[PDB]
Amino acid sequence: HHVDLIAKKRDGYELSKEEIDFIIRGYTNGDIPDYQMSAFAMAVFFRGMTEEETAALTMAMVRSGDVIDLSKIEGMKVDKHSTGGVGDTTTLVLGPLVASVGVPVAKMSGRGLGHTGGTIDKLESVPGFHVEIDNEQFIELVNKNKIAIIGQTGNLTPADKKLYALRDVTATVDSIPLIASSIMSKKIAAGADAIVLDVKTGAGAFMKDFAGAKRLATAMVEIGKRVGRKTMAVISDMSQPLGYAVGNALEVKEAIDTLKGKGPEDLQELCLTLGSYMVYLAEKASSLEEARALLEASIREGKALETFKVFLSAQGGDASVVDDPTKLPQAKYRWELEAPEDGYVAEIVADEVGTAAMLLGAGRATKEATIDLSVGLVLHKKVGDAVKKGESLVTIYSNTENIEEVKQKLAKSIRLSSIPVAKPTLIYETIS
Amino acid sequence: HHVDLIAKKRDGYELSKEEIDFIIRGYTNGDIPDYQMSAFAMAVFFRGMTEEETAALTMAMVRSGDVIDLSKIEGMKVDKHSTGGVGDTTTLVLGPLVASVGVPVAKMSGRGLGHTGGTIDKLESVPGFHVEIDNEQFIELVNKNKIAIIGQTGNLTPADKKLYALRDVTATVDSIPLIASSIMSKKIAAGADAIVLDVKTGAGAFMKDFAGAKRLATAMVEIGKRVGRKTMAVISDMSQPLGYAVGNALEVKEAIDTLKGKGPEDLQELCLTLGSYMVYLAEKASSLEEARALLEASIREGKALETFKVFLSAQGGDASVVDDPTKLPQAKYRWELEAPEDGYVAEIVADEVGTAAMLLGAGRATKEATIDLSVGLVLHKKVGDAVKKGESLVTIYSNTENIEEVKQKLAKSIRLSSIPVAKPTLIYETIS
Ligand SMILES: O=c1ccn([C@@H]2O[C@H](CO)[C@@H](O)[C@H]2O)c(=O)[nH]1
Ligand SMILES: O=c1ccn([C@@H]2O[C@H](CO)[C@@H](O)[C@H]2O)c(=O)[nH]1
Repeated sequence: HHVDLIAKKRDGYELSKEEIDFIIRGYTNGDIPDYQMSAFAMAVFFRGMTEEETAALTMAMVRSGDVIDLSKIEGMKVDKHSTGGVGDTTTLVLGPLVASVGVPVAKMSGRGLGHTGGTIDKLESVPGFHVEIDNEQFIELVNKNKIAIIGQTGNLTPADKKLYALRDVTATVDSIPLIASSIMSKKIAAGADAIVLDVKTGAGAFMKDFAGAKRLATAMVEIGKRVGRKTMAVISDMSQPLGYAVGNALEVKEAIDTLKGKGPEDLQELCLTLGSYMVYLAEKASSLEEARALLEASIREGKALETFKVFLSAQGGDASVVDDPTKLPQAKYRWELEAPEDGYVAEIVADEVGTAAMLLGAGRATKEATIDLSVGLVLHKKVGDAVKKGESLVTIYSNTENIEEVKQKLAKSIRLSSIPVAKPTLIYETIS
Repeated sequence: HHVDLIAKKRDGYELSKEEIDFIIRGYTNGDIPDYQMSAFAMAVFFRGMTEEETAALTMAMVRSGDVIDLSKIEGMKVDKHSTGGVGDTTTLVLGPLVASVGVPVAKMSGRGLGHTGGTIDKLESVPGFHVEIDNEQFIELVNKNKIAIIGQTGNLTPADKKLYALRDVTATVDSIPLIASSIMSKKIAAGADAIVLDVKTGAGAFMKDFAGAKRLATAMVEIGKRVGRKTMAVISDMSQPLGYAVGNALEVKEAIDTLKGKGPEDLQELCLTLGSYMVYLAEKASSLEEARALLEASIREGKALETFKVFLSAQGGDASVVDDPTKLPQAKYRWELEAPEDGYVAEIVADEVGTAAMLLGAGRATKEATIDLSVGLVLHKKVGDAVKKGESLVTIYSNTENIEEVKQKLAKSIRLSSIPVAKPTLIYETIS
């Protein structure tokens, strides 16, 4: 009786590969009912899984569906995953950036239900840009330009879709082996040969303390070691929002700034770090140092920006947004939230900035909502900055003037100290 | 969202009475699906419940259905519950025994799926005895004779029926608060004013170590303290089968022996102990010592036996079985299992004797099977007894001669040492 599988995990014993395969296959097909799977997931929450178990679980979820074939795209396929957070524009920058030095970027994604738009929602800020190409045109564009984007249509990791939904309604999301296997299985099924992970830490991150962030990163790197997909993880800071802009059109404008070498310092450093790992793992550089140098040169010489222009134009977008960002959707109203006193920024509560952006309408809440891509916010002070009373802490971009609740949430989220504060560490450590 | 209730328990926090009531009511009615209840039960398995939580859970399960009204039966209603085990004939003896000194025994029970027949299955060994009376005749007989038996028909603790079934298929049976609340809720819903518990310990018991037996007993006594139903628990030994007979007709014959003061010593001592507590709690004696003396006198003077005769006759049975046990169903075959060597009985593996009785057909396996009430076994040596090679260790009563598997299981279950062995302790301790 299937109950034995639950009992075994409950008692702290390691499931075999055969048992993990059996339970995932039966749950996927309906042989194992949801109430047994949820008891099993709670037992995992308390007793965990070994590295061998976690890798077996990852591959059982990969095998539950289809695997995207990228063999006709020349080169190693390296993919990036972040748990993300408020202001994380890295995906918009990293594509053109690494593609400009020869790393093929075969980007597949789907419209999310998150706190901002997904990559597709954001890129659709660009007039004329649309992602409705078939797989052949996708392959062609990647081999020609080294970058393209398509909407995910494959039946990937159906077992993960099902199990993550169940976890979400049974208080079993917060389990390192379940999180690690979910994320990695999705990247492997999408055809990654190698994987770069940005694991966030701090109050704005998925894992709310550094130890947990490190354990998650380690778990995913070990999965990759065992399934033959080299994986490297950077642990980076989300104690405050990244960069300045939170939104859709606003984050595209900031990404354009960053590709020109004049973006926020934190986003620039993060994109250079993640991208150096992507370039090295893709074997388009002989070392991380060489990869970093190539990306700094591509930025300063304008090649990453030209790559972005090629990418936009190839799928219908008006690349002139790079010269004239006013062609992105513009907000009807702008408001300056003034500082109430002199001081130094000691904290920006990332979760609350995210909530403020959501209240303005920058994110999706129902499976399909239409999003006003013009709205959001641009922070002007980050942790460590000096502030004078009356100085603008943030600009609020809205489609109406009825934003008192947004003003109050943002004012409360920006914490000042009367004495100077140090910059937090951005890049904590690399796990490989 | 109901998920919060799961998360709270998962994180180790105490649910309030309101929350326990809400979750039980919603699960009972279907508002809370099985996969959330099973995640909750697994969280309880790991994090447990306080005494207040466990009492709230007990009463929420009582309130989920009907409560039997015994107010027309005069006197305090005291009920007994045992987790039971191989050879436990106490329920057959205790009824007539305590009724003979004025304790009203309003016995309600239903046919079980256990390793022997239930009380009703066993009593139906008596020719003509049937339990098909309505509640009025039941009340009348208890007030006249101080004892009667009826088949449970009330919709009692539907929430417990549902949750125990779920626990059985999710590896969440083995949880002290869940076990304690299940047992006590059933006894409270049946109308007990006071409760005597026989919590077994040892390899033949529900709790497989003494510490756990003691924790379960303590948990149930505390429930009773908080819900206003005085509860006392005896921890007793099931390291070996109780008494000699395992079966149906065979255990009735042994119960008759015990009521005459010539039964097995262990069963006599257990019935005197449990019954003294029942008599005292029913306020039919001023102290446990007086209660014990009254029961010893009732046995030696033949009054408990006459009470059994009244009980049998009042519901159709041929009371002459008390003088002539051959009127109970007789087995077609008897086999003596001889000892293979000289020695001393060091162990009788209770679970395996139970399995042997089941193989002979003494128990039910499908919801409704017809049971041959004649079959089973009579042990002739208990732990501590001296044995000679060739002496009968047990008599096997069967309806065919094809019992090689029974012989082998019983031979392996009776363990001999070459040097003398002490009698185990029968009564470990009383919790109140
Ligand atoms: O079990 C998990 C947890 C997180 N995520 C990823 O992490 C994001 C949240 O940090 C999600 O939207 C998803 O992309 C998963 O895929 N699976
Ligand atoms: O959760 C539980 C566990 C045990 N029991 C009782 O204990 C017996 C097994 O020891 C069962 O048949 C039943 O009567 C319950 O009622 N509920």
